[PDB]
Amino acid sequence: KPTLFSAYKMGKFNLSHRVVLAPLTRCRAINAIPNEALVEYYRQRSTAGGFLITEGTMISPSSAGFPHVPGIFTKEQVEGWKKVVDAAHKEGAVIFCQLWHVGRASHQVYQPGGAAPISSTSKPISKKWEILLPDATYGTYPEPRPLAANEILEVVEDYRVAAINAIEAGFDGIEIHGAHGYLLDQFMKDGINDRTDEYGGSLENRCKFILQVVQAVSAAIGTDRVGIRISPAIDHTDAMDSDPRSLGLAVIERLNKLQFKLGSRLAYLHVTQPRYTEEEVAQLMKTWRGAYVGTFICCGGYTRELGLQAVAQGDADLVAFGRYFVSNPDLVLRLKLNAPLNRYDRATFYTHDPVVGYTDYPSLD
Ligand SMILES: NC(=O)C1=CN([C@@H]2O[C@H](COP(=O)(O)OP(=O)(O)OC[C@H]3O[C@@H](n4cnc5c(N)ncnc54)[C@H](OP(=O)(O)O)[C@@H]3O)[C@@H](O)[C@H]2O)CCC1
Ligand SMILES: Cc1cc2nc3c(=O)[nH]c(=O)nc-3n(C[C@H](O)[C@H](O)[C@H](O)COP(=O)(O)O)c2cc1C
Repeated sequence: KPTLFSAYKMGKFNLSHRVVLAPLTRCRAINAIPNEALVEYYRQRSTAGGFLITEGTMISPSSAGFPHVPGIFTKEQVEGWKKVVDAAHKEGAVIFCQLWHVGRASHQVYQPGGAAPISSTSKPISKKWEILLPDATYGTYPEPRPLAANEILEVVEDYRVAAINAIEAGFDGIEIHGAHGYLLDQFMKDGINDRTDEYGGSLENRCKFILQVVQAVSAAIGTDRVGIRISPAIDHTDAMDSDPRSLGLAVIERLNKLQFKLGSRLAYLHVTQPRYTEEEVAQLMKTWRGAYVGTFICCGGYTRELGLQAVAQGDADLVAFGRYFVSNPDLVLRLKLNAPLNRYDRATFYTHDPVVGYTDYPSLD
């Protein structure tokens, strides 16, 4: 009988419990190289048969939209990741690298040559949102440059290469970051995508880019090593869709069709709970899970009780935790014990110290 703490076969991989480390950007990978701080951070959070998803990891120089986030497009970066992955595996973890391109959610200071960030559109994120800059001030999101069709294929290739590099580093698989208003979401969401070509308009056209990515990374490393993350019901950085239910089902129908065509299942579908800044929200997530053929990871506001309930009721197979994992390196143990959870200090979510607010939250002895 499925519970939050029971084993699960995630296709190729065996898990011993259903508690997942959600992907969390933390900005400790100085100059984009995974380092000793990241090794300790993921090692602290590793459990035997526990699934870990890394922080968003750059697939290219133009991918950058936060300071000191890791990449996986150079040999130096891959060598850094090897040390992280080896340590996690020594603890018996299964670990996926999240492949991340921010699209228009960037700034000239992050872009090679100070070029404009790339996107589906020329429309910037509106001024009511600001971007954290490398000098600890907040700046304005600039006007992005809309990709030409040939250029989109180049980014698909960047994803493909990043997936190969992740496997070279020893990762068990990768997660495609298709959520939270970043590049792939800038194509999916009709509040952003104003294109009139083959990548704009219909749900078919809007889902084209992310499906090309899923197809490319699956070709590179296998369907069973690929997860995909989406967030159809949000408004973060103006990433709204007029019909989140249908958008989510459109992605899911295409994932299902691809699985049927290729003859195998993706590792999982990962969806974050609707959020704009409640029971319809609950039902939406159940509708999406019900439609997807395969493993479903839920995330967003889950607690010990909500997580137990999600797995017991069949609403999800795995439950991811973000903010609680920041402050509770041994979150799985704490959940198993119903121990109090350490409060997290949001002030150090995105600072760059390898210890302070990163690896110095205590575990239980
Ligand atoms: N994909 C990526 O690379 C990352 C996407 N992330 C997502 O972007 C959005 C904005 O992130 P943020 O860190 O700038 O702000 P946020 O997490 O939304 O928190 C802002 C305020 O909302 C509050 N809030 C009340 N409900 C909640 C709730 N369900 N969840 C996240 N906060 C909440 C939250 O309370 P806490 O400090 O977490 O207790 C805080 O007061 C979030 O949806 C986040 O999940 C952040 C950065 C990079
Ligand atoms: C500091 C911080 C960094 C995050 N980084 C990522 C990220 O790199 N990729 C991603 O898909 N989501 C990211 N998220 C969203 C989280 O994965 C997660 O969905 C969110 O924290 C909600 O789950 P929770 O209620 O358990 O915190 C981040 C969230 C926070 C607070």
